[PDB]
Amino acid sequence: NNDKPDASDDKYADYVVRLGSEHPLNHTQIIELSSAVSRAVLLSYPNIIDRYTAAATEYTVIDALFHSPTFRHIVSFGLHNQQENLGHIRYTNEYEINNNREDEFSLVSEVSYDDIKSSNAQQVPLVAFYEAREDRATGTPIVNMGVAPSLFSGRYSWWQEALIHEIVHHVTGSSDTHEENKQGPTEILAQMVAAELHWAIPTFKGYSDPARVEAIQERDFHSLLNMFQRHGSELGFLFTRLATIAKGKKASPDFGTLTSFCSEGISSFPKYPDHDDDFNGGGAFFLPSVECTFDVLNRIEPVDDSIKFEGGNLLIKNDFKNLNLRVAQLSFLNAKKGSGFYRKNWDSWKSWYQAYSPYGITFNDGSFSIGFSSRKHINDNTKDDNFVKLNYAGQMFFDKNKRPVALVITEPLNAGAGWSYIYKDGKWHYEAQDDWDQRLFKDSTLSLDPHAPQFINLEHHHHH
Ligand code: NI
Ligand SMILES: [Zn+2]
Repeated sequence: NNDKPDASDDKYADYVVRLGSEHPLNHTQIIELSSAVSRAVLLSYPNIIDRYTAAATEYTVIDALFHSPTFRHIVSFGLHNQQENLGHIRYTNEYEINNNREDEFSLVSEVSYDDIKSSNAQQVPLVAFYEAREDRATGTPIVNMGVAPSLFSGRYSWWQEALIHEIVHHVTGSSDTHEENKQGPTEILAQMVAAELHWAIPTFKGYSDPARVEAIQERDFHSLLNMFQRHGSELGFLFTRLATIAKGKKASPDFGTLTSFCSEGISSFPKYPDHDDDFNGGGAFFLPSVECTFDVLNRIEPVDDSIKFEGGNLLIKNDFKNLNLRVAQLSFLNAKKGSGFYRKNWDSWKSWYQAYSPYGITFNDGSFSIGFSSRKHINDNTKDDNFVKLNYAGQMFFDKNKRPVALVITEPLNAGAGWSYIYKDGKWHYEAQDDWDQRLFKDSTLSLDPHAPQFINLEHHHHH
């Protein structure tokens, strides 16, 4: 069974989960996607109204990525089925004059606070249209939405579901339905993710139930008011930022004029999603002893132009920790800074295996090897690599696509006899019997992680 149902058919939700499950996202892919989302949200700061909505957007998407199997099926579907990539989507908080109040207001900059304060959800002068749209100039996917509500307002988890909804429209291409008592495939998909993440949301007859529409007007009206409450001392600076973004313009990328978030503290601010004991990653606006920060680029700072995911972005500092590549980064950056790479005559890294100024070795198929030392390449910021806890001259192999393959270690005896670890799913795996090349890479030269980061040793590889 595989008829592609129409984008508006409820059975299209089943079509997305059934095809997205065919290609499960490995650990390397979840780590790539989480780092791509963090970057997309950061690059969206000029269009987000405040640090609160910016943090709510990022942690909502990362929480779903980590703890919602259906969200992973949805995101996987898009990659394999010519829809949008989760990291490609940018976010806007574009407000506009309510159509029923446009006889008095001709600019967003005219509406005062008391015009919103002394109003109701149906006649509020400012409205934001939740929409999965495209920037007509560049063709980039955008998600438009209103500001995030107060954490314990009782509305926040529905705002969360509402954001996942608009993303579902991009990564699955599904549509919504007008029909009575029908939720539609996008709303079905979003509600599954919300159910898995324990997000409490209200239920209605269908997507176009008038009761549903009135409740959304209420949620978005209260979120705008909760947001104003958040900025009681900088209302002038907040309204100017709102008006700038409202006219499709880029406002401060670092929220410069807004400072009142520090006084409010972490306590009432969105929390980073829960993660494994072996996870390196944290919040954006507050840093351990907690103390708020004004540097925003530093967490998504790319390490080197040569270390990137294929067809993706350059690996950020956390990417190396989460993928067990800190020893690999140190030894690669070492040869690439020292004596460079020297081309020896062996067909591949496998053929080589079978028969100060740190150097590197390039093979005939493009693959390469790097030097490993217990003294210089076993450190405190290299210690956490899982091959270290598991169980010294080594030569770590990288395939023709510059991806990590294996790490072969030896001690000063039995010159020979040593230890071997293999790279699979963002981790190193101890393979005791040293014949693993015939029993693992049987008739192949490539790494066991086809999603692992690329360590482009020589600049010309960027062309092939
Ligand atoms: Ni794209
Ligand atoms: Zn929709």
